[PDB]
Amino acid sequence: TCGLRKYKEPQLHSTGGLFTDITSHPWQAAIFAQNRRSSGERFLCGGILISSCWVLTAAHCFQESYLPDQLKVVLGRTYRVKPGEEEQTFKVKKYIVHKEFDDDTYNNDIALLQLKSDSPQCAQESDSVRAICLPEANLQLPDWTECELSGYGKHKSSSPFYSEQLKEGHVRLYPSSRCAPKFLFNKTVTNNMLCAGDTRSGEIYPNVHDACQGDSGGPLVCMNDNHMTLLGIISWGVGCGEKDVPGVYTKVTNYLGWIRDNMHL
Ligand SMILES: *C[C@@](*)(O)[C@H](CCCNC(N)=[NH2+])NC(=O)CNC(=O)[C@@H](N)CCC(=O)O
Repeated sequence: TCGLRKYKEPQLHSTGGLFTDITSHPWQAAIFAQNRRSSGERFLCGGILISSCWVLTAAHCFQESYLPDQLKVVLGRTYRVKPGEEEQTFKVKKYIVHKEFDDDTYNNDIALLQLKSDSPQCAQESDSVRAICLPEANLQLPDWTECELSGYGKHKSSSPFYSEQLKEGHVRLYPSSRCAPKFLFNKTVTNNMLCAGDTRSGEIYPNVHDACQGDSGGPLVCMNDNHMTLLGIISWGVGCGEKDVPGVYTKVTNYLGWIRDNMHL
């Protein structure tokens, strides 16, 4: 029953963006770290629940080499920092950062998190917690297809604050011809990357829907065969919501092999 969700209508707001209930994105996860000693818990990234005890994310979310006990993963929370009514918190048993992750070019920006629970069933499905469907390796959706993204990250590139509530963004798959350095300010684009951005330009709002800092590891889901299918993991981008500049994402179909292995099967 992956890819299902009781979609509720997002509240639009000031920036022209959207705020939404966790029910519309049950696969979304919030990862926190605790560098030890004491003194707070910092928001690290977002994550995607692919199965009851596994979570996908961006390799670059792990700058400071953390230890499993430090990392905490909460699911089923709408507000980044308030405790959710049906939230579910777990702890990392072990996390895997893609061996060939290039900090310089964000290539292979992908990492797994094995949860830890006293039962072979960690996350318990509910209207607020539910896995996303992994695409088959043959899945290549048509250019310009409409997808979605979610996260609790920043709203504008230059903002010291992360979002206080779950964001919902609407973007479209850019064609390959438009996903090159020439468009991404001469920045490097690889075969493991995929561009997606909001094409609704001009309108009142200066910024278009897009993921920003703090969203990394979050999903880029597109409906396929009546089920939300995971298509990319929020990796990088030059700025945030700049009109006509697509966001770069990790091409999940390139990593089904890597996942299948590092994930116990
Ligand atoms: C780590 C992760 O949360 C962020 C997500 C930003 C997503 N951006 C877009 N447009 N969807 N990932 C990174 O920050 C990876 N590094 C970068 O994106 C740098 N290019 C940041 C430079 C800048 O802020 O302009």
